[PDB]
Amino acid sequence: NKCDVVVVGGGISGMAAAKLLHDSGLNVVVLEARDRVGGRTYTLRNQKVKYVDLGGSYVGPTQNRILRLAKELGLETYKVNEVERLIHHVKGKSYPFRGPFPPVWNPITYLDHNNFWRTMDDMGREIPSDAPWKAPLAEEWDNMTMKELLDKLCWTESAKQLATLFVNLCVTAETHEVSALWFLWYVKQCGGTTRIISTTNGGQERKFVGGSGQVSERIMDLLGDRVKLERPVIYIDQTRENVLVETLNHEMYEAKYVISAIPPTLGMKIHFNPPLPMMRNQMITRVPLGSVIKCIVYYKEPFWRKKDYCGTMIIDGEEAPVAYTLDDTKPEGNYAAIMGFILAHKARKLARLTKEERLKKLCELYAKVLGSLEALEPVHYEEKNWCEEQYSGGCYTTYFPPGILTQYGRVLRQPVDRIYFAGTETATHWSGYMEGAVEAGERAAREILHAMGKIPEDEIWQSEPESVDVPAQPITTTFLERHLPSVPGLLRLIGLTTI
Amino acid sequence: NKCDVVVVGGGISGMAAAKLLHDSGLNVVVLEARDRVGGRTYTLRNQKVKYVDLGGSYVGPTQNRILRLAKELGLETYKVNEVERLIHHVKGKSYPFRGPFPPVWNPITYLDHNNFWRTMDDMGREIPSDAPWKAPLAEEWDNMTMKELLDKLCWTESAKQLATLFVNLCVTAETHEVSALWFLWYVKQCGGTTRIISTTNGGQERKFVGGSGQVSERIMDLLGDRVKLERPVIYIDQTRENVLVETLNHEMYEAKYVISAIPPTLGMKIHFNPPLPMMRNQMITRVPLGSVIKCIVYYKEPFWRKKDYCGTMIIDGEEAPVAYTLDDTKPEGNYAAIMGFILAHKARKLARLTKEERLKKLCELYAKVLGSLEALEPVHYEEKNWCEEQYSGGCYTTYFPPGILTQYGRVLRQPVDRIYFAGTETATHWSGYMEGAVEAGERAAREILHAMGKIPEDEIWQSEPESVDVPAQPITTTFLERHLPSVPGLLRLI
Ligand SMILES: *[C]C1=C([C])[C]=C2C(=[C]1)N([C][C]([O])[C]([O])[C]([O])[C]OP([O])(=O)OP([O])(=O)O[C][C]1O[C](N3[C]=NC4=C3N=[C]N=C4[N])[C]([O])[C]1[O])C1=NC(=O)[N]C(=O)C1=N2[C]/[C]=[C]/N1[C][C][C](/[C]=[C]/C2=[C][C]=C(C(F)(F)F)[C]=[C]2)[C][C]1
Ligand SMILES: *[C]C1=C([C])[C]=C2C(=[C]1)N([C][C]([O])[C]([O])[C]([O])[C]OP([O])(=O)OP([O])(=O)O[C][C]1O[C](N3[C]=NC4=C3N=[C]N=C4[N])[C]([O])[C]1[O])C1=NC(=O)[N]C(=O)C1=N2[C]/[C]=[C]/N1[C][C][C](/[C]=[C]/C2=[C][C]=C(C(F)(F)F)[C]=[C]2)[C][C]1
Repeated sequence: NKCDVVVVGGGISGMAAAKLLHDSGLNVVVLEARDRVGGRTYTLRNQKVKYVDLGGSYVGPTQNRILRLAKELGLETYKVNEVERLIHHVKGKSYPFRGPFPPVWNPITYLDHNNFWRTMDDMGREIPSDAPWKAPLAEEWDNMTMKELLDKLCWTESAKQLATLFVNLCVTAETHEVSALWFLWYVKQCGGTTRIISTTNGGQERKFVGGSGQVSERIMDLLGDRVKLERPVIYIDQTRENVLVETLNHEMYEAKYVISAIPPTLGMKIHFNPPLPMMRNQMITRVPLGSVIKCIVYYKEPFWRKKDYCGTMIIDGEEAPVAYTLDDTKPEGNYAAIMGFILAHKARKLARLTKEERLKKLCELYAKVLGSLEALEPVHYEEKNWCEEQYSGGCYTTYFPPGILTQYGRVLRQPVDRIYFAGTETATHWSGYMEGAVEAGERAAREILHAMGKIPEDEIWQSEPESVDVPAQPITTTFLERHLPSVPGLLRLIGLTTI
Repeated sequence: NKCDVVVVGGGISGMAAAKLLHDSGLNVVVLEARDRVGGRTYTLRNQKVKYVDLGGSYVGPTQNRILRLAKELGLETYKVNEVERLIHHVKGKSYPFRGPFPPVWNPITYLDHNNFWRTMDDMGREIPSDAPWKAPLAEEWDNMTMKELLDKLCWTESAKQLATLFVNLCVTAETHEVSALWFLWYVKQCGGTTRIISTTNGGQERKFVGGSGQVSERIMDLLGDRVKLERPVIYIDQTRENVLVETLNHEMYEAKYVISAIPPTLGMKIHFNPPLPMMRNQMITRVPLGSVIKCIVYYKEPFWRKKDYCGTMIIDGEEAPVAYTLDDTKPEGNYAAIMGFILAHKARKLARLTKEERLKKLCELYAKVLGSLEALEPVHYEEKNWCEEQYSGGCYTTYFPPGILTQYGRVLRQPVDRIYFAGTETATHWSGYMEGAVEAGERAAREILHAMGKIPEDEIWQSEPESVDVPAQPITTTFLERHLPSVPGLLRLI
């Protein structure tokens, strides 16, 4: 079975790579482990839900590559409901609000909160998107956990608790599990704190009509029989003139080049000849994925809207199974639903329960948070625990524990002879997202076009025109946000005055 | 290819498991990925060295299982040279000493050092060897790195730098990479700080005559054609009556049970049907091995002994490629040599050099520390970088980053249907060592004997009589060591 390029993995990244190469007139094969394409995207269809995303779902302004690819495939977006009030639930009580950040009134707490978000972005600006290990304090920042950074930075428990939730929710891991440098990089390369946490004008603004799984499905339709399902790759041999790729089901593929479009650690499932170089050999043992269960509770009507709640709940407490929800009602206003994430250690703990037991705990939580008995009357439930997936390893993405990004980060997308590396983890803008998957797949594909002498080197990395359908409002700060003192800043001001 | 038990991996753990099952009358097969047995042990033979251990080498008192297995296979030990003085090289000067711990003279630094070692053992006494996640403060300790703990505990740079060397040397990882709970467990389950760092009466007392690779080689000799070399396992299927195990070279093996005797993370190289349970699926992505280059420089004579130095060097600071050495001279006094470890980030950095460039750096360091121009005239050099091994992942062993041991530790030896788990990482005494490899292999084998109805549950875990050849002496402390205050302790008194 001979071709120009074998693509290992049929997620968005591998499918985007294969489509680009196909369009450029090369012969490509996609080898996919599962009986389906889409990977960490999966759209379930049945009569009770019509369609529902159980994996990656949201897209927003500045994610121009996924929007362009989706639009070319004939897909459309709609806006996630944020008409009514958001809810912050903390210490057993709900506080409705507007705007992206839960507000605080206590003046000291206000300064601490303001300084926390500001400092995340300040540190971010020191970190190159394409080379985080080149930050001036890369080593110092990489040698501490996010827990350690929050302990230093947050002078109030209020700010520390919200910051903790921010980390758990954005990277499906505990603050003590992840590198501070890596987390700060991750946020900055999404455009900063406001962009990453926002619905309106941020990452959660929109979803695809009919589900995100259609992106991979529609590319498979374009590629025809070039996509091979239930072909897990077990062996890559680069000792001869052409690369040999072998699958579990006893097939051999021969190619000039290979794109690895799988999560970095899942490279461990492949035996390499010759052995990988030392730094990659070790890197792929050091980069786990996070832990999450995505849960959707269906209701007769979006009853929360009648109480002037949009369906967004930011829920702080150890007893709460879910820390974040969004309205998942269809744009037509039917199949009323609340989507919630069970995160990090809670995914581990609550996976021990039955599906029926998890549904009951979510409804009881939502009833309390929304002050609504109607939340106790679900009509349907769907969920997906991504921790159990052999060919994902977790969700949403790969996290770096302390010390790893500075020692091993440079080899993430370094070619190994005729193997090139795609997958969202290798992106420099919205790495961890569907957007980053498209950036990495197309970049890897063009690395091979360059190696073949079909394009000049300056065309490997390509800028993306802004979407005309999803324009990006700039991120702005106020004078007060920029110049109000931190808590230690204020204490320094007090000590000075009184002298 | 039908048998009773397939053992995946022909390291010491897999070989110990296979031998026990074979001796009890079961039909075993060992599937080994490499063209050799031994795994993280490897003995090279050539005329220049006679033999040299390039992997695991040292054994000592309280490691009774590896000593008993080796004795049964016809091996003998000899004592690592510790007759003359040890050296601590501090801020560019050598300070000779005797006894296991580098001493200190400044009274404040003395209290801080004393408190650091004492506190490691105090904390270890609250950590169960067989269940570190059941420590009273398991979450608190697991959620900190060793770097954070040392930052709290060490009031002097002196103590912090020696404690950092201790971590780097013992677990081939940086203090910021590893869980405090995991590291404290690791030390405790080797018998404490004195036992783990000591040559005389500790882990480094002895080596095997002819090399540690003989343990795995001589078990392979017993088992004959039951050991299959260059058979990397790619696929395990437990859907049917018997377990099916497939190798990369297209062979299929059928058995009633399987022993996985490979480092935990290397489970990722196997495709499982049905999929592994969630907790193991994620665990095996969270447990890396450390980074080390083991380096042996040969000389015409053990010239250091003439200056009343034994060859042990403890070398502080960033600039030194090697933080620790031992005399590697043969018991007969010939093939004179110094063994050194290049640790953690330095293994990563110095791997970019040539073999000749590393030799030069080592020789110049040793000349400075030993105070002898003779160190600049090596006659031979051997090294091994364990970071490059596909079927090890690193050395010496698996380390646990912050948060992982409490969340996933319970799954390490939990059977998955008819797969049982061996490997040194699953031991409860000298886990990470050749001793733990034997303990785990034999325990996993006896779990299968019990599942088969051949032994009672109370015989799965078996005690080991003390070696007559390598008896252990008690670890002792002084009244002052036990009762002198810490630095903050002394400050509260003031
Ligand atoms: C899973 C998931 C989930 C659940 C979710 C999500 C996700 C996920 N995400 C991500 C995505 O999905 C990703 O990135 C992608 O998809 C990726 O792609 P790629 O790279 O392509 O990869 P994959 O898919 O994996 O593919 C691969 C493939 O391959 C294969 N294999 C393997 N192995 C093998 C193979 N083959 C062959 N052979 C071999 N050996 C497989 O099978 C596959 O197929 C996402 N994304 C996006 O975009 N979106 C979304 O949505 C998502 N998701 C999520 C998210 C979430 N979040 C967001 C953010 C938010 C926040 C908010 C806030 C915060 C804070 C606050 C305060 F309060 F504090 F302020 C507020 C708010 C949250 C949520
Ligand atoms: C590598 C190494 C080195 C370099 C070294 C060492 C070691 C290592 N070690 C460890 C040992 O070796 C181990 O543990 C063992 O060996 C293990 O075993 P096992 O478990 O059995 O495992 P392995 O071997 O890995 O095997 C496995 C097998 O499998 C196979 N595979 C895979 N995959 C697969 C397979 N097959 C089939 N299929 C598939 N898929 C493979 O291939 C294999 O074969 C050790 N150990 C002992 O015991 N000893 C020794 O010596 C050792 N080594 C080291 C050591 C070091 N050290 C010690 C300690 C000391 C310290 C001292 C001090 C401190 C401190 C101080 C102050 F100053 F601070 F005070 C002083 C002093 C040093 C170091």
